[PDB]
Amino acid sequence: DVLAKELEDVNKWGLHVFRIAELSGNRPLTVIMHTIFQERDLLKTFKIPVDTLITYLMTLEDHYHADVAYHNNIHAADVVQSTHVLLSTPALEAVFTDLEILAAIFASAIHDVDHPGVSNQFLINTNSELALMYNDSSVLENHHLAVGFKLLQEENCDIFQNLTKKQRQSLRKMVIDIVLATDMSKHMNLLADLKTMVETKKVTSSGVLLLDNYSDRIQVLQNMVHCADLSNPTKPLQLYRQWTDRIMEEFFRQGDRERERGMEISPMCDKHNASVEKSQVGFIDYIVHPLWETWADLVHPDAQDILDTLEDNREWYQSTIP
Amino acid sequence: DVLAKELEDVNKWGLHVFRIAELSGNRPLTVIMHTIFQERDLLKTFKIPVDTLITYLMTLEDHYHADVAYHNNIHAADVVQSTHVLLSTPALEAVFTDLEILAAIFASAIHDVDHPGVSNQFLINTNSELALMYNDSSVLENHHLAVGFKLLQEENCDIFQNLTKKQRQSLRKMVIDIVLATDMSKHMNLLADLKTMVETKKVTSSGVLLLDNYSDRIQVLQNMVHCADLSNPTKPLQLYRQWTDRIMEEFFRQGDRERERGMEISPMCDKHNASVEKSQVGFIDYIVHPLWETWADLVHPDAQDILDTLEDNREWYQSTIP
Ligand SMILES: O=C1Nc2cc(O)ccc2/C1=C/c1ccc(OC(F)F)c(OC2CCCC2)c1
Ligand SMILES: O=C1Nc2cc(O)ccc2/C1=C/c1ccc(OC(F)F)c(OC2CCCC2)c1
Ligand SMILES: [Mg+2]
Ligand SMILES: [Mg+2]
Ligand SMILES: [Zn+2]
Ligand SMILES: [Zn+2]
Repeated sequence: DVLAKELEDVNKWGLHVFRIAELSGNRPLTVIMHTIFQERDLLKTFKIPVDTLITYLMTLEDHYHADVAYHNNIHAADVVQSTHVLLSTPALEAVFTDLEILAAIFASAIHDVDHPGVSNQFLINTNSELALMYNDSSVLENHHLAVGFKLLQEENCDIFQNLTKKQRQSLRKMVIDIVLATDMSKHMNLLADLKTMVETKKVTSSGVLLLDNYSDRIQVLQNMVHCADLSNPTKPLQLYRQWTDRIMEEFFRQGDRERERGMEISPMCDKHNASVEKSQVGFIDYIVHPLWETWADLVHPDAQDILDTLEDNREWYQSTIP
Repeated sequence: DVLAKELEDVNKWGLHVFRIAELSGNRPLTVIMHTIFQERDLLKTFKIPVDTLITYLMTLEDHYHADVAYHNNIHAADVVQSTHVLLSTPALEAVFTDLEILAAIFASAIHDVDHPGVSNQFLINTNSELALMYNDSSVLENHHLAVGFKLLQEENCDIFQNLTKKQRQSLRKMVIDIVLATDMSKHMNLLADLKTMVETKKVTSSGVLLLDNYSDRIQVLQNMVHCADLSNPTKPLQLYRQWTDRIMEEFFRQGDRERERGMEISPMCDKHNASVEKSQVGFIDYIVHPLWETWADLVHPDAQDILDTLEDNREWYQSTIP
């Protein structure tokens, strides 16, 4: 009922994703992906039959873990909706084709699927089967991709059945390139390249940015989904604080497994010695703001409302520290 | 007796690995690895129980496919032994630690394990489970590593059981770095970096190659195993020709399945339009000789006889075309 009203803000930074999760019966990924596919007219641009989209989105949502506090289907729905908005920055218009747009969105949707709630380093240090499979390199991100594509092969789940063979092949490559770039261990390289693109930036006199080679473009799409993955501190405070509660619950539960198994407690995962508010402001100062300020430069200045909220939320969290 | 006589050649380029395969009851990898570990005193240095070593080597050898013409246990034994000889070159004396020596030989042993006899691109184009798992990136090479490390966990198979935690961490990363560098799609960049090193190379007062950081050391080990992997045309001709027979069988059988399935036949995989001799000449001219000429420069003059044989074999295959 009122699910319909909440969804009408699908194009706005600060969607009530947690409400939409409650109202949809814990299906925010499905309903937000559905809505967005209509808003951008993708069920026809790519001849996706509507029931095939739902069957896949439902199976995909099921492979996010409901007993994981942060890396679940609400985070996936939130990154989807956030990428959907960053794709409409005025300074990007005419930059991405429809296939590149479908790539960033599908990638956002699968980018954390089957997340166990622990870090790559935890999986490596524990000689997990995942790290054995993927040779310690972007272990989670490779797994997210493998599962996300694998589910397409379930019954009536191939939402790409009517893409041409080359379209499928191009989409698969772009999705892989995007999701692999969500690995935080690649944040610094990715930001350095985004800065280089800012210095050597080229633009119409009318604001809009000009990217010509695939290398530059996929680099923007990687940093874009990376943005949406690190967009919690840029949302309104009541949203951000719930995200902070959830990631800290996940960190603490990993630190508890590191304690029970008797290994070193990873940074910020020690519930007996954690400063949640000092961590958030350090997260902003060293990762989220350098990132979003570089991105705001790239799309100068359609990102101001977002860079503003980020600096507001950083001031508030700092004020919670005596 | 006869086998022990042939294994006395284990320090010599052009060891008759096919004889040793026959004389060992199709166990060239087990007996050559065992001989080399004894030769380099590796069982004592790393407290490897001999029964654990034999058990792992036989399990590892089992997981090479006896029905694959080239990428079988004979190729693995050949690359192990060729790497063993390259490690002994005078320009590298006392350069590498026993752990790095262990990493390079171990990497050589597992570097093609469970190879199905088709290329990465074929596994990508046939939507294989392997390409699905590894997101189209170094599909085979990631799989070889996952299998080689996983078999260490079988009953009495952990040959690294008495290494320190730090030794095992360091070895695992070096082995991963080395095997991933055997992906031929990385050959151009790996050779470009090897050229740069030769142009700027440093030698010690003892005349030996100076490598004072991990990036330089792992790059030499990467190219060394890469050279051993592409060493068939540098071997005595009667060995080279049998390798060419085996790789062409594998190519033709892949091209058969490509034709059977409606796909374009990969280059050199079409038996009805193959040019074996011209392909070997182009293989040497564009891949093998540029690589080995650069390696010979790096270790000059230690590799002059190997380079001479390569140029003789090139001339011979060339002379069979008119
Ligand atoms: O901690 C994280 N590790 C990650 C690794 C990845 O490959 C991708 C994202 C994150 C991530 C995200 C994250 C998302 C939200 C956070 O806080 C808040 F915005 F919800 C947050 O805070 C942690 C970092 C310092 C304090 C706890 C971290
Ligand atoms: O063809 C190949 N593709 C590869 C991909 C890899 O990641 C690693 C090795 C090879 C390889 C090796 C190879 C090894 C020996 C050959 O011939 C001979 F030396 F045995 C040979 O010839 C083929 C390439 C040109 C003609 C056939 C190819
Ligand atoms: Mg992730
Ligand atoms: Mg190989
Ligand atoms: Zn995420
Ligand atoms: Zn090989």
